[PDB]
Amino acid sequence: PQITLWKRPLVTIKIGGQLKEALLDTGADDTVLEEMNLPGRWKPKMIGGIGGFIKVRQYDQILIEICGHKAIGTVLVGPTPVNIIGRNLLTQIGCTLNF
Amino acid sequence: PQITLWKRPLVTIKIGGQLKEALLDTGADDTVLEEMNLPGRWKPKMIGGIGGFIKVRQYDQILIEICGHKAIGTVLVGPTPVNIIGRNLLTQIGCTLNF
Ligand SMILES: CCC(CC)CN(C[C@@H](O)[C@H](Cc1ccccc1)NC(=O)O[C@H]1CO[C@H]2OCC[C@H]21)S(=O)(=O)c1ccc([C@H](C)O)cc1
Repeated sequence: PQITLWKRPLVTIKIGGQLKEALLDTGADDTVLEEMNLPGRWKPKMIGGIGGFIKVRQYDQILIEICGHKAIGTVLVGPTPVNIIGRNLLTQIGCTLNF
Repeated sequence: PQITLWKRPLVTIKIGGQLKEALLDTGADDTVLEEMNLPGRWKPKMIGGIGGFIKVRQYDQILIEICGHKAIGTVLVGPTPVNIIGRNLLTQIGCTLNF
């Protein structure tokens, strides 16, 4: 679809078999989700945001569906204030900005 | 133009008579700029993201030009690591997400 920006660009995602709400975030390199259980192995990693750096769990090659578009990529799990879909997955679903 | 998301969506802006590079950030409600000594009234604010909060100064009715498109609105100024164009100004320049 075409998504205007007068409201937050929230979408329903499917991951680990559960539905969630997440923000399409072109200012995020990476996809970061609030604390949750995910199957598979993970490695500890750090990521930085506007306020500093946090510890996250890095899950690689995770299946995630975003508005019915499929992506398979890295999902970071940790104390983000909001579930965000970053460019690593936005590129997989063909997302561009246009003006 | 059409901006793909393989790399950060960085564009040149003009604000307070200065040129800067900034992120077109659909994940930001409002616009946050690197510390700069703008004239006029302001009010202090705290804004939060990954890693916590930073203190900013909120200026209202600021003119920013984004890739030749003029916009005027609220800008927050403080120690952000990157200039961030948020939805308050992205709407004004006709910017949409498309996939
Ligand atoms: C989860 C945060 C979202 C949702 C609440 C909001 N943020 C925008 C988001 O796009 C940031 C933009 C950013 C910040 C620092 C360095 C680079 C890019 N990206 C980001 O944290 O991405 C992480 C993930 O991937 C990694 O790449 C980049 C850094 C890593 S914000 O900046 O905190 C913010 C908060 C309040 C306002 C006003 C008050 O509305 C305006 C902007």
